[PDB]
Amino acid sequence: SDSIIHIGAIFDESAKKDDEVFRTAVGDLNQNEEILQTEKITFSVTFVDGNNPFQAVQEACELMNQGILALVSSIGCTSAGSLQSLADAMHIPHLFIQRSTAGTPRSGCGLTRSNRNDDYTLSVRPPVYLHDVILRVVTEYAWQKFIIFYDSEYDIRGIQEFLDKVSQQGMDVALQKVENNINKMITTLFDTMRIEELNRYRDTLRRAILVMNPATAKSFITEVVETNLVAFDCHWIIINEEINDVDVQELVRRSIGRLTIIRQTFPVPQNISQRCFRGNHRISSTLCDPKDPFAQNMEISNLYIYDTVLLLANAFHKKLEDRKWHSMASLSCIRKNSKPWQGGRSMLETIKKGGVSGLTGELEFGENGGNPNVHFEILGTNYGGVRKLGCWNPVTGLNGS
Amino acid sequence: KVAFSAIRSTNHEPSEMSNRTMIIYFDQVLVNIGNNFDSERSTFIAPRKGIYSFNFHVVKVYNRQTIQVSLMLNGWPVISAFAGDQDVTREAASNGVLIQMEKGDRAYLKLERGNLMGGWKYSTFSGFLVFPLGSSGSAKVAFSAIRSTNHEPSEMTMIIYFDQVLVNIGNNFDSERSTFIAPRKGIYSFNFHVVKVYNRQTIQVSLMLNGWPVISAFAGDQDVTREAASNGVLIQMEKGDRAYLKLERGNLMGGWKYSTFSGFLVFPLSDSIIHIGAIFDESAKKDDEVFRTAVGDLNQNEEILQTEKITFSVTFVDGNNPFQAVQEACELMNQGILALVSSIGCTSAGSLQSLADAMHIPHLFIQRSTAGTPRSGCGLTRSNRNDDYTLSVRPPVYLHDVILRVVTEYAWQKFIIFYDSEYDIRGIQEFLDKVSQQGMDVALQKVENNINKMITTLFDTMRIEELNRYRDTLRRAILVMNPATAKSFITEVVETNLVAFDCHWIIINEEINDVDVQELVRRSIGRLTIIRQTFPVPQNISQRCFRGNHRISSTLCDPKDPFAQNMEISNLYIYDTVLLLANAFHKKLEDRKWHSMASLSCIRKNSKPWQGGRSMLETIKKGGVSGLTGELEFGENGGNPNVHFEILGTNYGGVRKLGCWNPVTGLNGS
Ligand SMILES: [Ca+2]
Ligand SMILES: [Ca+2]
Repeated sequence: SDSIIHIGAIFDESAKKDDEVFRTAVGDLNQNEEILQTEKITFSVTFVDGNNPFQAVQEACELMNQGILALVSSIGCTSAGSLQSLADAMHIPHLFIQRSTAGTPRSGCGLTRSNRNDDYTLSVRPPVYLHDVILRVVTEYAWQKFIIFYDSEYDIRGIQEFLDKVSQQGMDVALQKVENNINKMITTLFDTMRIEELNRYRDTLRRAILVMNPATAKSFITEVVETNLVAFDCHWIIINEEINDVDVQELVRRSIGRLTIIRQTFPVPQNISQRCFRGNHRISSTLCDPKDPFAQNMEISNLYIYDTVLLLANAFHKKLEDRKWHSMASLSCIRKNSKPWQGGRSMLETIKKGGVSGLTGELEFGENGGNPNVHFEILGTNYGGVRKLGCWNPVTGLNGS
Repeated sequence: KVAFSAIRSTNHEPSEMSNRTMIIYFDQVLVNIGNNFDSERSTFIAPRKGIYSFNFHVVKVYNRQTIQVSLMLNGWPVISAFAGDQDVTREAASNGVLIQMEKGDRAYLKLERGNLMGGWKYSTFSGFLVFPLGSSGSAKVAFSAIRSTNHEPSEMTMIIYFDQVLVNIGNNFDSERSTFIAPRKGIYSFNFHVVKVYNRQTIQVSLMLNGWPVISAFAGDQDVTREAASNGVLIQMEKGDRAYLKLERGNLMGGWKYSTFSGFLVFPLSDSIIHIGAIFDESAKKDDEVFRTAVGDLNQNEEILQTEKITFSVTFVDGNNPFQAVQEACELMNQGILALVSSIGCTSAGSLQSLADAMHIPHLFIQRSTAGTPRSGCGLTRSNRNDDYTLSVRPPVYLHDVILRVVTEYAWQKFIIFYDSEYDIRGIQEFLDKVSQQGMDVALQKVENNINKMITTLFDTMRIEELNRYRDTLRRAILVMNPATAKSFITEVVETNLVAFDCHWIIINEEINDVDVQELVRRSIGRLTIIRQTFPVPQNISQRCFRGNHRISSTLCDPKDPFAQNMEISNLYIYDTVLLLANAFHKKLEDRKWHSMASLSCIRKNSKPWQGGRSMLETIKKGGVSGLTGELEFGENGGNPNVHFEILGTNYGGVRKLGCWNPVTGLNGS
């Protein structure tokens, strides 16, 4: 058929959970009699190879031909720019949820905003503040010498500013990529390196920062511990937006010195019953029950996807309620003659000025089209068990020790 | 009044359907009186009983395979024609005949043998009603005879015999004597096609009018399997005048099967074969100039593409806009191209690479860096299960290997790396790993594009003890930046006494021209080492502007020329890329294995790839040319392996060559 409210979605082939949660969000909203009271949300989803930006563009174009009010994407940077540039050309509001590769910490995409042109892409996840946070924490601990370990997917441009600053303060900072198989890495090491090197190496590991996905960190921590490359006096920091409660418990278990864990956190209500509601809106218990295996295994992008669907629904609702609806249009991509959606500008403005309370806390956009809200918690344990040391956000800064 | 005329107006390859049905298609219809010709099916449906005339000319472009074209009447072949020469530019399968047709009878051309890879531009198919039957007029005279057998001649120097008579309205053609006797005064038309199977002898066939030759035709030259002596004419004949074919020269050993002889009473009394597309960043004006110069140079070269001119289409795009790149690339593919050349940054490379792979268009990618910043790898994901149509024309980025090797030679243990604001530090991630592994003390700093406020800020901001630490650190530095920023940066630090005579700085960038090098040395006051890419170019300044018989515009090869001295590296690669393609097309054409370009459609999940793409890609990929960069060629992984770096130095108190580096032999010299 053909509904009044139609949205498109492009997901990486790895984003099965994004798709499930996207559909759950639509489902939840359709049960909500207070939002879109006489209109059901319909959607079209396409999975693409996120390393294939033409396929992303191709499939996105097909959705626009069907006719959509907005495009939700959950993809890496490789295809983001193609989609962003398409969205701008077609005036289709584009809600972009950045996914990182293999749980590696995020680094900025560097999506070139449109100066003379209007930018139709909204960045749903907050800016990457990893470099700011890690610097602040390192400064608090008065470190002067330490090693930064990063996994094989991480984009070190994410810490270029960090490296500049530590150098400027005269610190001694080593860099090493950690191969995805730790066992052969460390075995190789002992064979390859001689004694005096390993002694130098051991000393260097007394203070380290891990910029990697928790799975690789787990294996890495264990292997160094078991091989006596660290000792009780060591202090390691792990930083990643995405480290779930199960990962945190396991990291602590595996470590034998002091460990500091820095991860993103989401303001979620007290009284476990009200966790699954936002006002009159009921959220599927599978997403909000933190005893649920799904909930404990959700990727961060999954939470943002829920709030994105939530945000759009409220945007459409307000537009409908105000009796200022502009219909979707069937667009054509590869036609240098083809025109943009005449409804796009007003829809974009409405979505852009929208705000909802969801699983991530507050989702909204600033004047620059990006979500400003983000919070980091800082966990610790000296061994001999984990507790909250402090919190960080980009406006108030560090709180606690 | 019934007549039709159709031509092939494009060089484009046959459709999937044409390959399956084998029916030769003609896209442009000049005449269609009565609309009895179905342009979609390329078939003529006879509207009434009568004698009809058909003529066809099927052109075989740079094809090695022999072809057989037959005129079909309701699924049965009437006349056939061959164009199986094995080393010829363009050859035609031509023949004609007069046949009787009933209402609803279907006439069309079928490709009984071979294929039309190279396309069949200029091929023609026309026909008309000579006169109807049943509807009466002594002005109805026509005959048509063919040789249906391979049998040797009957003790033939003599008259060419035709055993099978298809048409004989008026019974004026004596089949036994193969002679036409004009029944009345009028203008008569004659056409003949005599097929002479290579009997190691040339033949001359003449149309005779009362023992006198009117028109003549020749065959039997070359080693072509089946060749025809064809010609036609309109002549006035009187009653009892005799027209026939005589074999004036040679013999017909091997038979003359498929030979035709017909005649009747008239009344009684653009788009080129070689097209490439190009996508350039808006900043790439010099790439465009040099691209066009290369095409120009090749078109003057009589030894390459000797009978074919290269044409092209160029589009400029915002290289930070990958959709526009894809959009404009798609438009080029719709026009129809054999290859896509790009000169663009990494931002749009992946979109173009992925498009190329989808459409099977060979894609020759020339990486451009931003603002002369040193290159870092794009990280273009090669296709594993899929075939990768993108060829990387510039060599791999070896900056990290080279800088490490040089640093190792100087026994540095402590130094600072300076990089400009466009540089992608992933380029040195491996370098940083290794120096850390060897226990070195390495600082990193980005250099803002305005040095003056950077250093001024510094002195204000930093206190004494920091600046002393900072001064010490600058005694050994590496600059990973464009030369313009480096120039300004070197001067400002020198003038502000942040370095001294004992310092040693290294500058590394593929792209640093001779003017830049001289200026850097001038500005520096300690030891300076400059590492840049170099291109093996001949001695004797005269031979610099030639590669064999190929002449290069002096503006590119004269190193006193301002252009030459100002060329970006990408400019050189663009020249060699055009050069390489031309040789690839040449070899493919010469070998008579051409496959035509196709008009493709992008955003159509149904749309198919170019069927010619695989063979073209393989040919280009295995190509190699000598050009401005030295040798351009591709390895098994689809990338250019050739690269050379020179290492220049001066201790102050003037620059000289310290050594050379390449990735196979390694470092040479000190
Ligand atoms: Ca423990
Ligand atoms: Ca000097």
